[PDB]
Amino acid sequence: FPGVEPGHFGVCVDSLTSDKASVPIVLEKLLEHVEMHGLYTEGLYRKSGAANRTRELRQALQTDPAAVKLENFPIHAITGVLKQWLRELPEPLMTFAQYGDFLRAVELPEKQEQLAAIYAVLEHLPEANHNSLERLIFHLVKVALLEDVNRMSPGALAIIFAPCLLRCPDNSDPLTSMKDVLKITTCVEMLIKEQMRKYKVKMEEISQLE
Repeated sequence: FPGVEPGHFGVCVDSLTSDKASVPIVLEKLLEHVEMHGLYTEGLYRKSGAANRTRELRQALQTDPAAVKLENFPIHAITGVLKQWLRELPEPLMTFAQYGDFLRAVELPEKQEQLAAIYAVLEHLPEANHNSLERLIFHLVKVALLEDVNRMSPGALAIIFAPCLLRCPDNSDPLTSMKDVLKITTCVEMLIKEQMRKYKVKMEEISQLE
């Protein structure tokens, strides 16, 4: 594809990272804006923005995501494009190959070994995928902390983001997709909750003088 830039939507996450940017610019740009302006918004990532404005925003972020003044766009169109960015990745952020590994983790009998197994799978994620997921989960932790205001629990966020992060391969048995959605949602919920739990713990250390 000579002379044309690949854009930022629909391209592999690794091609959007480098030595100067461990996280894709569009991902950071979107998440940081929501953190700086939108964490108080009721139904954040739940409500949907206008289709046209969301489309316009994706268009603008395609050519050059840096120059995009996100303040000129509605908050639910920004959250819409974010989820759309995740869904348009050539491979889901938590990969096709490790999809079954995540299922097997949550199929374990007890919570502790479930958590440990989940984090064991995270360690094997490709570098770009781990960097992006890391940034995203931290963002969702920030959102969930303001659940009393934005009404977005870790469970709600999990339901929204799990299918964006984990997709069963097209060559899987569609008779088991029934339980799989519950399983991938549980996986993401446990991840957000444990990261938030550790957040709250270290936060009580942060908030002291000496």
